[PDB]
Amino acid sequence: REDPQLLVRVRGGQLRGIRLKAPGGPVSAFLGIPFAEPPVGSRRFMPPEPKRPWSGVLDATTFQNVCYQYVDTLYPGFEGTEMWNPNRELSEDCLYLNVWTPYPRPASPTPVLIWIYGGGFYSGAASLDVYDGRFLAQVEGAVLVSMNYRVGTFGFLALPGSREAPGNVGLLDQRLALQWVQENIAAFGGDPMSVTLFGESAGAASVGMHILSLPSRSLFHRAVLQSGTPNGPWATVSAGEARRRATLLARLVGCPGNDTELIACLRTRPAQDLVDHEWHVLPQESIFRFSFVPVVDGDFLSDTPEALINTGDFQDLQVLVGVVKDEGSYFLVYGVPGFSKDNESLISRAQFLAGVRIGVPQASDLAAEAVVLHYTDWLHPEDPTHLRDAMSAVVGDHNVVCPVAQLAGRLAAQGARVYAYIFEHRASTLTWPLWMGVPHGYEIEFIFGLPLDPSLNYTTEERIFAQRLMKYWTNFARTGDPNDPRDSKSPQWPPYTTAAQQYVSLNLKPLEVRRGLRAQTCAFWNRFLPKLLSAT
Amino acid sequence: EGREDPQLLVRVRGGQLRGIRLKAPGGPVSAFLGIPFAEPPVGSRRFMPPEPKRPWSGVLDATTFQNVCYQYVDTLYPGFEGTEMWNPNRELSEDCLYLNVWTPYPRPASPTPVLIWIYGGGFYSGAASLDVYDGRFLAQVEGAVLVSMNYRVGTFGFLALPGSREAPGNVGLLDQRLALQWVQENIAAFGGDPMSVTLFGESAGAASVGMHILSLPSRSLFHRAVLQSGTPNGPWATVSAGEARRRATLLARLVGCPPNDTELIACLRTRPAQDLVDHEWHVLPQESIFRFSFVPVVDGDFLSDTPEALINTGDFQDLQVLVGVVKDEGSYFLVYGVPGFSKDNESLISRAQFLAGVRIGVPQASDLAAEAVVLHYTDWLHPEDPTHLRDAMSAVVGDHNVVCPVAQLAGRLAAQGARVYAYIFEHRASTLTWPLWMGVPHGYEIEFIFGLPLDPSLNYTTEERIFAQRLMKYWTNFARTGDPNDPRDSKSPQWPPYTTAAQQYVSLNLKPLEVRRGLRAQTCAFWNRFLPKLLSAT
Ligand SMILES: *[C@@H]1O[C@H](CO[C@@H]2O[C@@H](C)[C@@H](O)[C@@H](O)[C@@H]2O)[C@@H](O[C@@H]2O[C@H](CO)[C@@H](O)[C@H](O)[C@H]2NC(C)=O)[C@H](O)[C@H]1NC(C)=O
Ligand SMILES: [N-]=[N+]=NCCNc1c2c(nc3ccccc13)CCCC2
Ligand SMILES: [N-]=[N+]=NCCNc1c2c(nc3ccccc13)CCCC2
Ligand SMILES: *[C@@H]1O[C@H](CO)[C@@H](O)[C@H](O)[C@H]1NC(C)=O
Ligand SMILES: *[C@@H]1O[C@H](CO)[C@@H](O)[C@H](O)[C@H]1NC(C)=O
Ligand SMILES: *[C@@H]1O[C@H](CO)[C@@H](O)[C@H](O)[C@H]1NC(C)=O
Ligand SMILES: [Cl-]
Repeated sequence: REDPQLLVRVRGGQLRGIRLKAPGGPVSAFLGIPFAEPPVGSRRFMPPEPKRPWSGVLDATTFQNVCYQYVDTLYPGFEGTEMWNPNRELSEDCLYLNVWTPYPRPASPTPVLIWIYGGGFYSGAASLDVYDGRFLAQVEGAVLVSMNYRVGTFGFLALPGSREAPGNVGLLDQRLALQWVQENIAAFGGDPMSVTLFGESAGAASVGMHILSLPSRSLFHRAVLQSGTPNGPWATVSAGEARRRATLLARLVGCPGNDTELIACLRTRPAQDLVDHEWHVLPQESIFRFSFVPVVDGDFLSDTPEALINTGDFQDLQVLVGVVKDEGSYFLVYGVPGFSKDNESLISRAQFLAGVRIGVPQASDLAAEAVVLHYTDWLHPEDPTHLRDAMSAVVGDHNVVCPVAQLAGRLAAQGARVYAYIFEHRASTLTWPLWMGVPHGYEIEFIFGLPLDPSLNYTTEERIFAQRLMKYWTNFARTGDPNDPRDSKSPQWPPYTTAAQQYVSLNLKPLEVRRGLRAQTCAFWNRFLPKLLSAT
Repeated sequence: EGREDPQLLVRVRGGQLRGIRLKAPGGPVSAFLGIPFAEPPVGSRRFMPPEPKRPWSGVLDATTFQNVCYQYVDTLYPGFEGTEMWNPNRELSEDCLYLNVWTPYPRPASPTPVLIWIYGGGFYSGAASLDVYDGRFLAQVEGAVLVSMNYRVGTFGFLALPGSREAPGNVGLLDQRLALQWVQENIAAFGGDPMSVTLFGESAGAASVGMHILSLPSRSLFHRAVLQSGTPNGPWATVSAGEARRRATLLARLVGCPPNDTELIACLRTRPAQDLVDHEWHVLPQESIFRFSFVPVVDGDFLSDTPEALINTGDFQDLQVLVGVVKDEGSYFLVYGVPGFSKDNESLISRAQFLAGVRIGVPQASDLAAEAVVLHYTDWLHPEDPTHLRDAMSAVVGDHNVVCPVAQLAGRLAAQGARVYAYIFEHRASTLTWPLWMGVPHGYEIEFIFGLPLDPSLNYTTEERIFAQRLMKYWTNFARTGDPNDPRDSKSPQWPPYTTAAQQYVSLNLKPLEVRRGLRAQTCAFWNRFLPKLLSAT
């Protein structure tokens, strides 16, 4: 006897989901729904094609394969790195999506939240424990969707102008999943007329690229960009740079000269051979730089995100944007000498100068000197704790905080309704050292509501805090406003404007309104540093 | 002699002098005013180094101030005390090389530490005869022997054709040096100790003090130094030989002296003094503020290298220095040449007026350097706020010309063995006639250090009188011991030495001493470390 709540018919055919247990009650989950033809063989590097219809009842009770990617080996056995590693088998046959809905299915159309994971466009999976949509579905009545999209060479290797490897195919995988939601989410009780995209890091940069790409704009109504932006120094490469990186990668794997022959030879290569050389194509020694990322193709991205955010009309848009307290701290242990998760990472002045060259790899000698002079505390210029913290701030400000301030400002000046935040709470369970503070991605578990599971050992304060964040995010998805039409005791979260520059602190204390998101420092990155590059 | 006050008759190397008994609030003082220390630098002697005054016959009357060195007079605000207190108060003349001595009455029984005052006025103005430089309070209250000299200013003191014999440059600094040599030889006759000489000066006077620290022949003439709101390093105190040559050549063309250095200088010597003064402001390379036409030149003689190079390589182990700044160094300079600024209104300016002001205030800045300044000083939370823009403009001028050259000097001196004490003076005189927005302008600490509030007729508050006494004590304890702290008063907060490690300085105001750290540390790293690199590369 089948559960009729677990039986759904979508355009491709019948699906069978699973009844999952959330702390407050059951939820319906439809996991591993195919949204595209497997992008394998001749389809490697090609745009996704819609999944052909299937016969019978497709089993949607388990997560599907993770898109082929590099697996972190930096610290084996360690939860801090391993919680981000694939938790299902790696395969190029990975274009599946997941749906969580209340149990029983909503009676009236419910706002939809679509999650786009991060992982520097080279990693990630919609199946990670921290992206579990059951708490939002059960507590807030949300319809949550998450898709896998191609990463690394598979999703972003490009030979711009070619038909066989046009670039941005991982973003086209995301778009195809958004199209799938428009066409099929009503069958799950979701409202296709109320779709909110939310993502973190490369997922937030992806959300921003859907805001900037006109064919995606009819597929969603609101957006959340957590610790990532389409503008900035890592999220995109020029066509010339993508071409150089693809050509070098092909040379490294013995390929093959026309694009057709090069791409055909790359298609014969085992997936692990491409992954084995993907990190060898970066132009300089660097951190917070990824080999295969979205390309300014003149197609998905008609111009650079910088040009599109300056000239765009965003009147019809509501956006929630923010950062964590220590955006850059993870990136330091990965490639800056003197940094380690196993010690306090107290560094010398020489190590700070060398770190700035790795952290700002495009910087000339004069630009790197300007960074060092701005971030040095001239009262304590040799203090190792100050230097360690300044190094973390350089990386986080350059890559995330100042591109976010730039984006928030441009969106607000061009008609968008913008809400901004800083997330400052460090999870009690965090296994990374205290010096790393709140690293990138450690807000996600709170927004998804993992502290609501009593077996995960978060504090009572953390459980109450997670409930407050779930409410801000779902109130934003429902209304374009994170404010509750009920709690007059907590201060209101004001929209971010170019005039007042208001943002809120998200921590265990009630919301606090602050003005100017690193205003002086971000004028250095956003206004001065470009001028120092343009004239040199 | 016979019927005169026997306490006022003194002999010096050049001959006999008769001084005057002056009244200070607490009692009498001896003053020997208008003592000639050089041959009048007139006629063929114009632009030439000073020659020592030849001996005179009879008793020279030293009872009144002598002539002020020929200079530009500010007539912008008729009757305004704010400008007029700095204007000449005696006849303008090229015959101006005289000095003044104040001592206790009767003269000290044992050798007393000497304080030598060098006035400021951008190397184009000033006089040792101004009321704010009155040595009688320090002589009476502290028992000090105070000396002040007139030195040539403008073209007369600083016009140079480097390499020429007739106009070698720095002759105004040589006038100061000749007065220091005069003190070494003659001050014992007044009860002064030639083995305990402290130089103190403000603004161009402080820059002059710094140049005596950096010029070896002056080093044997003093033991300690006070630099108030001025330094030898920085953007206004010196010019290169090439720049001095360009300015002198242009001035000569402007007065009808055309093209050989001998002929040019000989023609400049035939010109009336007022003709040179009338054209001296026309030779500046750009529209600017805090820039003076005729200043010390890096000649390879008085200054063997640039002050920047000499402060970086110098050994200052044997030296004790007191250095500091006022709260609003740049505010006066804005009313003089920045559009939108006035002493008669609040001077609330627009962003456009701030950018134009930065070009005038940092005249050497390229487009990129000027934008770095604007971006650093803008409050990005209120980028168009007129009060912040007005205050940022004042801070740009003050930091670039005084605060950051002072921090640079204090750091180099301390790292190279000197004992340094640093301060910020934050008290605005209750009597001040400049508007409140101008805060504490440059030079408005001088009247407190000289002890003018001790005179009940000047209308300072009781707190100001107590504050002046405290400052007079810091300055004279520094002159006596190389330490401004009183050893028999450990109850009062101590003034710690400035070091590269702790960067400690004190606030001088009506409240007891407060110790602060980092003299505008972040902002001065911008001016002292970044901006030179922005010039050196682009
Ligand atoms: C403050 O005054 C200045 C100077 O103006 C003069 O002095 C005034 C007190 C009054 O007597 C005026 O009639 C005088 O002209 C003003 O600065 C000028 O502003 C204009 C327009 O912005 C500009 O084109 C000029 O170059 C400026 N001139 C100078 C000498 O600065 C200023 O506008 C006044 N500010 C305020 C807030 O009223
Ligand atoms: N860039 N890349 N990062 C991959 C490393 N894995 C991590 C991810 C995130 N946060 C991390 C924090 C610490 C360590 C690894 C992390 C957030 C987005 C998902 C990927
Ligand atoms: N530079 N120059 N300034 C000449 C104008 N006179 C003034 C002086 C000083 N302070 C002033 C403050 C306000 C107005 C004129 C001033 C201190 C040094 C002596 C000269
Ligand atoms: C921290 O650990 C790394 C490990 O390679 C080491 O290089 C660094 O010197 C250590 N720092 C301290 C302060 O011990
Ligand atoms: C929670 O703590 C208990 C020990 O009290 C431990 O057995 C359990 O595994 C912890 N849970 C997690 C998710 O770490
Ligand atoms: C001092 O105050 C009196 C009024 O009590 C006034 O007439 C005089 O002009 C003032 N003098 C000074 C120097 O301010
Ligand atoms: Cl780069």
